[PDB]
Amino acid sequence: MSELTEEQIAEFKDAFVQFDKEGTGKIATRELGTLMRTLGQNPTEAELQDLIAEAENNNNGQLNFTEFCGIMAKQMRETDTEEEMREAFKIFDRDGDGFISPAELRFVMINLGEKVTDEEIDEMIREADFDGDGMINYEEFVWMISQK
Ligand SMILES: [Ca+2]
Ligand SMILES: [Ca+2]
Repeated sequence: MSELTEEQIAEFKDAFVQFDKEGTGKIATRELGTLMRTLGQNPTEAELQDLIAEAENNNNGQLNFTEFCGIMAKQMRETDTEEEMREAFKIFDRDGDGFISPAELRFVMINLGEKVTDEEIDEMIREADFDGDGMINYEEFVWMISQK
């Protein structure tokens, strides 16, 4: 609840209880990675053991919803931001040439679940297509989603 909305808050909140349900809102750090994953951020084996032994050095071994909520919050940046971004851009491209052509953009955004019309497609492309290419570049695409 550092600076979240409420929906996400209700999320790890619901995940937290469903893991405890014993009259003590404190889950074992050894099972912390599970929640952060169920949330959106996937922790690495290494970072897990460090924060785990960490709590065991004072918090006995289990963590409270406060410290956790504080953690999921700080985890909203360990994704290297652009790293996860480039990952998605690649998904639409399909090839990985650095630019998503109409066929690549529509085919992926439509196959996932968004039934977009060609007209809307030409709109997004043209707006970000600064290089004036028949394709969107990571820079152009990322820009578009950074507002729209
Ligand atoms: Ca491509
Ligand atoms: Ca372009």
